[PDB]
Amino acid sequence: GTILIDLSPDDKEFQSVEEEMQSTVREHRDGGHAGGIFNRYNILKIQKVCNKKLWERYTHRRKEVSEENHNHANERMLFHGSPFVNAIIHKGFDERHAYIGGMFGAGIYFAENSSKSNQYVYGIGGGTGCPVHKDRSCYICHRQLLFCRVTLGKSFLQFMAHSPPGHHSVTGRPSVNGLALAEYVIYRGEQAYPEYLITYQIMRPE
Ligand SMILES: CCOc1ccc(-c2nnc([C@H]3C[C@H](NC(=O)c4ccnc5cccnc45)C3)n2-c2ccccc2F)nc1
Ligand SMILES: [Zn+2]
Repeated sequence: GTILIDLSPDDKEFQSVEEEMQSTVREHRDGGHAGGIFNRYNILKIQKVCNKKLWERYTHRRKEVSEENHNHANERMLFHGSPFVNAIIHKGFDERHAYIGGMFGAGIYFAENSSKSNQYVYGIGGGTGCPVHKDRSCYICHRQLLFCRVTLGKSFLQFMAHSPPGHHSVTGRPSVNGLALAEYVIYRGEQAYPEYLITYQIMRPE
C-alpha cells in the first residue's frame, strides 16, 4: 500500500532534499573506487514515499525510544544506500537482511554524507557496479538513494548483533586507522522511515 508523490523541482521540499544531497558530497579515500568519481549529481526525480502501515510502525517505535532516552527521539534525516531500495519503500526496512560482515555488525547503515551512501547502491564497496556496464563509476545508469527519518535514540559512539545495552543505535566515528566519515546503524527496521526516494546519476567532472 505504498504511494510515491512526484515532487516538482520548484517545490521548496524538493529543493531542500536536492540541496542536502548535493552539499553533503565529499572526496573519498578510495579515489571513487566504490562510488565513482564526481563532485555533483544529476537529480532526475525526488518522490515522497507514503505508507500508513510503515509510518505508524515507525512513530510507535519512536515513542518507545523517547521514553528510554529522556523524552528525546534523537531523530535525524540521513541518506541510505543498498541494492534493495525497491523492496524497502514497499515492505519497510528489515534487519533480517542485514550483512553480518559489516564493520558494526548486522545493522542497517545510514550516512549524513549522500556520497558515502552512494558507495553501497550496487552492493558492499559498490560490488560489481551497474548491471548493464559492470562499472562502479557509470555516469549513464540511473541510481536511487533513500533520504530517511531515522530514530537514533541513545547512540553508542564506537571506533555485534543488536544495540549495546541501554542504547538504541551506534554512531561510527573517524579513526586514523578506521572510518573517514560518520556512519549511523540501527538493529531494528522500525527505527527508520524511507521518506524520500531520489532518482539520480553521478555527473562526469570537467
Ligand atoms: C562497510 C559498508 O557496510 C555496509 C553498508 C551498508 C549495509 C546495509 N545497510 N543496510 C543494508 C540493506 C540490507 C537491508 N535490507 C532491507 O532492509 C530489506 C527490506 C525489505 N526487503 C529486503 C529484501 C532484500 C534485502 N533487504 C531488504 C537494508 N545494507 C546492506 C546489506 C547487504 C548488502 C548491501 C547493503 F548495503 N550493510 C553493510
Ligand atoms: Zn552502467
